[PDB]
Amino acid sequence: QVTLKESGGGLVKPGGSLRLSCAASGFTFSSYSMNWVRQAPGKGLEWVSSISSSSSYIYYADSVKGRFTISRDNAKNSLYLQMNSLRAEDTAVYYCARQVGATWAFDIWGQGTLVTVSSSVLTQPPSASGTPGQRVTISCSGSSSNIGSNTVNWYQQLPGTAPKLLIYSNNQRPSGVPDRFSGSKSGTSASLAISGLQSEDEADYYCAAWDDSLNAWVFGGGTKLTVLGAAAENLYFQ
Repeated sequence: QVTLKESGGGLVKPGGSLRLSCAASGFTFSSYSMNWVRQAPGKGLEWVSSISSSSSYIYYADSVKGRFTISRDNAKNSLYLQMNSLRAEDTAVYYCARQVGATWAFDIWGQGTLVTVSSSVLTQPPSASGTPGQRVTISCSGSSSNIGSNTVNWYQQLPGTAPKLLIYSNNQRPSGVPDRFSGSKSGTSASLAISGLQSEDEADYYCAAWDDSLNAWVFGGGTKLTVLGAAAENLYFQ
């Protein structure tokens, strides 16, 4: 059973500190780069930090540089995030995610831990909709330094759950993702097409790519896909 389990969240006053932990089980933890990704309510996924398998290479989002420190203890199968100078804007569910070596896709996500602090470079449409059976395509616009230099990943987030990897390496599907989902990339843009739309596809979809100029991951703001009513099969005139 390959799992990630976060802990350490809670209610903290602005300016306070908190240390998060993420316990890995069911795989060789020391073989993988690891990430922290957070999300505020009704907002998009925001990448926070990553650390290489042997800790040599660390990266931070500009929003947290100097305040947060990532670390790991391979002997304890644990990832950590020491958070200092917390602000209301840091309130979010914090997820840890495992990164695949060859593709950089975040293939396993934890369940999240809630941090409450109280007393997007990629462009995606905020909304998309279709009726069951229609094909819906959503785009993700970037630039030379991100989509123009690296592969695109897509994540599906069913309402109130952790994201899951949907597409990696621009157009590849992990096991379990149906062939109704397909990814494409052209120039500095990418798209996700969902053929034969089903009610179960109602979710938020996020594109992500590494940005060579920022030395950080960039996530799109997310597209909320609504699956509308089936639409009249039978009409009547009198």
